[PDB]
Amino acid sequence: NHGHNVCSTWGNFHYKTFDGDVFRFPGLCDYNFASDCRGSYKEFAVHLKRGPGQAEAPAGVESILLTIKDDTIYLTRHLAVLNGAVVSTPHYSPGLLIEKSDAYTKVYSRAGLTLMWNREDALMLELDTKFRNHTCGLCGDYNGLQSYSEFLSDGVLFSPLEFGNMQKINQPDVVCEDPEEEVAPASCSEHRAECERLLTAEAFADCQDLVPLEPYLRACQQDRCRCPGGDTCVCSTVAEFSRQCSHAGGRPGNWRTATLCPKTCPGNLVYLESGSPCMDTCSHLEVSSLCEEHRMDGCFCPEGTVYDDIGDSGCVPVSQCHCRLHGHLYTPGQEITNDCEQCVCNAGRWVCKDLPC
Ligand SMILES: *[C@@H]1O[C@H](CO)[C@@H](O)[C@H](O)[C@H]1NC(C)=O
Ligand SMILES: [Cu+2]
Repeated sequence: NHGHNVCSTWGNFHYKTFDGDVFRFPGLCDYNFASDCRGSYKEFAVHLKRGPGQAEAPAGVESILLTIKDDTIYLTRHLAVLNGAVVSTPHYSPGLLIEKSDAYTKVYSRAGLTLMWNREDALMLELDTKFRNHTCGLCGDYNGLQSYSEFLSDGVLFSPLEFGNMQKINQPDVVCEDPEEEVAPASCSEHRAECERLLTAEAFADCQDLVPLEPYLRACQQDRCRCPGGDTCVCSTVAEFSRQCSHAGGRPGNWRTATLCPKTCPGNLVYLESGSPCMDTCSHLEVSSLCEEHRMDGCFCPEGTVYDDIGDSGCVPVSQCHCRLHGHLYTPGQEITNDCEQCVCNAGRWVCKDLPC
């Protein structure tokens, strides 16, 4: 019942600004995704390295670089690096939480910023309202007005290709070329039946009045003709419609089937288009007020088990949780000594009785 202000990218190079513009930009270089370029003190910058990837399939993301106040976060498909130091997840530090699920790597900042990446095509940034009118990059100016509704002095308009190219971050001594102006961009108009059939299904009943349907249709027509092999692209776009509903306070239903884009989780994890934002985990770090936010898609543990974010052994009973200290894993039962307390790993927590010093 309470939404967020999100900019996102997914699938075959689709982008969505804070203000709701959806465009395609197929650049393969490093870009300014979103920045506090108007702050008197710059509070954040998010850079998106696309890298090379496979055509006629959703586009890859090589890495993400986050700067927030005095902290630097570098994310890849396998790495999480904090101020140059490789870190284990979950990682908690002052007003910054990095955590890794099977569905998403997520970054949470007390500076007014949350970031979620599925470690493939789909990336998404929620910002606090205090950053209205403050932002640069592919995500727009966050000012409450759309491309179609606007133009600048001297009749300056930016096509999606040159707006994207303007955000390129050049690396000394590395060559990376913009994409070439696309020859005859055919506006695939003959698949609208199937696409609208999909974004109107009973599963998006709640979403029809929360998320504007027209931008996602045209992106869905684009998918059906630029990605003619299979359904990989057009299901990124239906997933994104689902995601936009959830981030706007709504509850999409389960729209996937055995033939209509199956999605399964490892082990005994359950895929839900909309589950709790807060599950118990072996680390027990998910206790902040983020538990009061809207529901989201992902992989969830069956009742009676907790997600083992410490020893990566799936959904376990809490009594079988690993503990962690100074980079080392511990089994339930093992005991450790610091000073005047000896601590035992119990149910994923370090329970400590005091001793004489
Ligand atoms: C942001 O900018 C728009 C257009 O310039 C303006 O209408 C709006 O009041 C601004 N928001 C603020 C100052 O919070
Ligand atoms: Cu949200």
